[PDB]
Amino acid sequence: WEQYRDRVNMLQQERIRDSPLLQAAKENDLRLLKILLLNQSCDFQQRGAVGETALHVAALYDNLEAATLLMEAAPELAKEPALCEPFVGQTALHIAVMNQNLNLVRALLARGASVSARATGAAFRRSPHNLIYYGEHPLSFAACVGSEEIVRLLIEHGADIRAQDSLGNTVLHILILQPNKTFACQMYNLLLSYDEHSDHLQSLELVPNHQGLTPFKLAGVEGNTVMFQHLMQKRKHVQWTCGPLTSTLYDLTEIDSWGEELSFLELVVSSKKREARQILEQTPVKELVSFKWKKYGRPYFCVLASLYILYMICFTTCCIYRPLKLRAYVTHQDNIRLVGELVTVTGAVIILLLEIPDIFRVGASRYFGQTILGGPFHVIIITYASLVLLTMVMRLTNMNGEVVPLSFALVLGWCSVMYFARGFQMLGPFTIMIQKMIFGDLMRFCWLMAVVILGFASAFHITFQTEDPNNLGEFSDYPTALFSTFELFLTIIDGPANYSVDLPFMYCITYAAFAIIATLLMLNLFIAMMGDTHWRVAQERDELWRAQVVATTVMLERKMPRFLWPRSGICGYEYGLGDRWFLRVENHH
Amino acid sequence: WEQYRDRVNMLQQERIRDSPLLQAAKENDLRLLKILLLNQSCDFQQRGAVGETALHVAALYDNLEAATLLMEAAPELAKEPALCEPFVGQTALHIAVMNQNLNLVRALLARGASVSARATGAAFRRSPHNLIYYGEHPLSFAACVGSEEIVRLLIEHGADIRAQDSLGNTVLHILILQPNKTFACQMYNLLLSYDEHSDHLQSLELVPNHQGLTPFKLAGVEGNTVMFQHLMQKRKHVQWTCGPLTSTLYDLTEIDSWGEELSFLELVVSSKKREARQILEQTPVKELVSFKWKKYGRPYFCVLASLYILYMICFTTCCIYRPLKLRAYVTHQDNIRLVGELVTVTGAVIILLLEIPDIFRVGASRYFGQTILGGPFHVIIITYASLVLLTMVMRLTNMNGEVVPLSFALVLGWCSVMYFARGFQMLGPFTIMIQKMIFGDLMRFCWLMAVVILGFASAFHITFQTEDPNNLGEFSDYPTALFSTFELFLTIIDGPANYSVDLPFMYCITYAAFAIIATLLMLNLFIAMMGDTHWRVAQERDELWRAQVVATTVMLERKMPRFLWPRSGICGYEYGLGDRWFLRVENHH
Ligand SMILES: Clc1ccc(CO[C@@H](Cn2ccnc2)c2ccc(Cl)cc2Cl)cc1
Ligand SMILES: Clc1ccc(CO[C@@H](Cn2ccnc2)c2ccc(Cl)cc2Cl)cc1
Repeated sequence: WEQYRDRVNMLQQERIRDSPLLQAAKENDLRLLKILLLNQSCDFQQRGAVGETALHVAALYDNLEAATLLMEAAPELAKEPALCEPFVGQTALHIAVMNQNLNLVRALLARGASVSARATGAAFRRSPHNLIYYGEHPLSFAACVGSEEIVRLLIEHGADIRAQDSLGNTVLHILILQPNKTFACQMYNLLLSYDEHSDHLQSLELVPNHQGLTPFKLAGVEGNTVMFQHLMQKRKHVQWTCGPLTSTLYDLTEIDSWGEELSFLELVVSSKKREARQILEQTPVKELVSFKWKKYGRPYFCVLASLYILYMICFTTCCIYRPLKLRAYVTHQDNIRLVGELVTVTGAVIILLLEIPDIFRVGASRYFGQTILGGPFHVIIITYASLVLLTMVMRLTNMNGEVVPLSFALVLGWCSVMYFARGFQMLGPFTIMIQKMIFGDLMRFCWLMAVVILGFASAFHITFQTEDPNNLGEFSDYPTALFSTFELFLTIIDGPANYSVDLPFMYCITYAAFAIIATLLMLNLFIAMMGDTHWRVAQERDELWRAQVVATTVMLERKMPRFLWPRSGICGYEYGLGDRWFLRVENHH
Repeated sequence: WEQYRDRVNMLQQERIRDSPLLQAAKENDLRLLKILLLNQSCDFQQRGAVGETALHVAALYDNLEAATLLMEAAPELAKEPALCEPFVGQTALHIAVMNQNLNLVRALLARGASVSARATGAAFRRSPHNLIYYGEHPLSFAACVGSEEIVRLLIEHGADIRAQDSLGNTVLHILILQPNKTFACQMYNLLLSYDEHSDHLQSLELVPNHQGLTPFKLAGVEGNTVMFQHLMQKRKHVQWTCGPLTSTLYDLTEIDSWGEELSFLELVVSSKKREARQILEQTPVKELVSFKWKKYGRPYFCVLASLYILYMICFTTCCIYRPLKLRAYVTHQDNIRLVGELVTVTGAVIILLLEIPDIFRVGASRYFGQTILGGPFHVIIITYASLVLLTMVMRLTNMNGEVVPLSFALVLGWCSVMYFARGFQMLGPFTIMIQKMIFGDLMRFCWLMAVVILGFASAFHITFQTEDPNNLGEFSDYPTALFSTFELFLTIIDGPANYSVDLPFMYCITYAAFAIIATLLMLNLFIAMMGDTHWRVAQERDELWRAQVVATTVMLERKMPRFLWPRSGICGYEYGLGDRWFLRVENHH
């Protein structure tokens, strides 16, 4: 409802026009402005629908002569907030900081000011239908514009740093949502120099938000990479540099696991934003995960695939015997016939026993089953789990059949094995493009192919009913006619033909008209097919391939036993360095 | 095991931290550094796990004030090598040459030095898990950094040139592995000016390595082409230049054959490195091999192809008669029936008689059967040789049949003729792309097409077994069902259909679901097919085409008789120039 906000904006700009006693500061009046304030007691009594006063329009643009003489009439006129609903609690300076007019700040500070007044306006929250998000306190509004010395001023009158908004946002992590670099790189250093000077206890960069998240990792998953670059020079310590060779060490007390089950490895694959895929760019991450996948990833990722592919060939093989009397069992083959599914019942309970907790860890299917990188393949994993139970609902009431839902389930079940097809030296990006464009361009012609075939079917059905179903027998009745022309569009079976004394009149030219559409429309599927790989997604299938490896190793580390996983790097102990657990990669120029 | 090297590196950097009596040179201490050396006899006794002493950290970066006063305490402290296993035998200056600090070399040379101490460190050999390879002697370490005058210094104290390492590497050919050009172009001249001054006898550029190879050809097959450019100006001699026309002569006493069976023509097609294909770039090679292929190559490359294509049509034709009694031979047709394979037995012994010596010339199949440019086609040449022998194992025990291995062999045998399909005016790069991408992208869908068809087959088999095999008869049993759906995916034969009183329920919608996968997945093979030729290998199929010609002429020259091959160029004799055998190409500006 942006037009609901647009209801109240133009009310003020001619309400100041209506009453002729207050708007003269907006249009730089001097001589008549010095007349109206002394003859009447009408200085403070002018309030708009917002709660508007004479200083906010004087700081709309800088009215230097307007804010000069009104302190003689009312010096307390600045310290009143606004009262309307979209601008609840917002005062005089709150517009006079984003103007970056340093000649304006000498007046209203020494003549009565209060920096602790926060700005709780309704147009100030983070929202998709609101453009800017600049924070709560005017220190944050000074930090957003990127001015170096006016932010010098308000600190020198007892400014607080640790104050947040109603949704827990401090002064620091509002920089990483804003895309500019050239002012956020320099302002970060001298503002972090003005700490408590007892910095490790009640740390200002370790205090969580209202969600409870350490504000450095917001920059990690929203991926403004220059902060991820710039904080790594505070942790750097050189060891030896010899010519074009140098050494470096890697501190990863935050890049770890068991951090109260809120590590960023859980959450870098959780974002739905497109820039966030390339956070694997710099050396603290990429050579770490490349060692973690080479040392423990590949020699364990294949053995469960082996024990799965021999699981399902056994369940496939044992189900080629189950119809036995459809056209009470004690024989010799009945023992292996029994254990063939007595294995798969305790093998089929585990596929829900391991796949319900990651469902209620997320909380909803709307944040589980949409990710391309996490994998939409779970929709067949969940329906493989129910068939076995259903297979058992038949043997309490003894209904006939119940191998036809098995027929409809076993193919999809067998198709499930290709989710571990990504872990090889190859074959990864081949299965990514198909899942990328089933949703993309297979959807198009499936809404146009069903709508074109049934008119063909009705035109074919209305003609051959004047003759017998014995001479041709292909187009008999309504259900098989649409099926016959639907599969006849795909040039699978040859068109029907007979040569006798009976011959239909209309069928030939409409068959040619069907062929003149089947010779180009099925091939116009191929051009919408082809237009994606050439320029559209040619770069997409490799970065997703190098992101599924960190996805599957973070998903696999949090389920397997501790015995199979130590943490990488070096020990650090026997050396008086503390519990910091460094790491080396070697760089060359 | 790079982490095994990483076990011992950080031990030193805080062991110097632990003992407070030796590390003060590393952190530029002056006043307290002058105290600890006189009160104790503790100057030489500090040794680390490497064998570390006080001068190596003083030459880590340049500690000018540290290496000033320790010669008053121990001037012999520089001439001790290291003792640990990864740094066996490496002394003080060995780090003080790669710093290129010319103010440092005035101290430790005149106060006791020895340039003959080689550096036998374990991190100094050529290895894939080690980054740099800079040589053995500090002359080579001076040559690698590319400094012009500090290499002036150590020559002036009796430096040797002809010394090598344990694997035979002199000072010269360590330049061609390093990719830089702008310092290797100028340093090569004045260092070659400092020869023995009796240069042709015991020549420094003709001394072989430990493998026994003349070090100029390392630059040929590793292909740093600027050395191949720069040495050709020492052999140049102008004759006449008239306007935009000039003449030049070509000395090829090294570009020849019979050079103790170790010519570079054998070995330019042997490398597995990608830059090495474009060594056909400059005029001593390209116009030479273009004359060798035009004069003798094409009028001889076709006649053996003719005598091969009439060989195998005769062997094909004679084998359409051999089953004679499967549903002792003296007739009139038995004479030509006998000689039809009496020709091919002595024609089939030669295909192994000529193709075992190039096997044990290489030594293993791992360096024979992998080359794309040499040709992986030998795998059918080796299996054509065994069928004939097998055909003869039947006629000692008289077993029934043995025309079915002939059936399985004759097609592949007939497919062998296209290895000489490269020698024409055309048709070369057409057969290169297919062999390039059988290994490339035919491998992908062959691991996904077999895994998808058998679930379809089991779903088709589980339904039709409730009915008779008489009404349809297509899906009868397990072995033919997978075969039937495997060839039915390829839209070769039409799908089965019948119209009677019996009609299956589940088959129609799963047939439509098979068709909705067969209409896009077989075409998603074509996009992985298409993505290679457009930008991926469009440049590859012509340079390989102009490299197979030098491959086949060097392979053909070393097998055919001398009568059919003289060497190209001009004679040189009747003229007092010596046995040098020049060549002319003409150049235009
Ligand atoms: Cl009735 C019927 C059921 C399933 C399929 C084909 O399987 C679908 C599964 N699927 C998708 C949406 N609803 C089920 C599939 C999905 C993803 C990939 Cl990568 C590959 C495949 Cl084969 C065809 C007909
Ligand atoms: Cl059982 C069977 C045997 C052979 C073929 C086809 O021949 C293969 C030979 N080949 C390759 C790997 N093992 C044998 C071939 C290889 C290279 C090229 Cl350029 C062209 C071809 Cl046709 C098909 C089935």
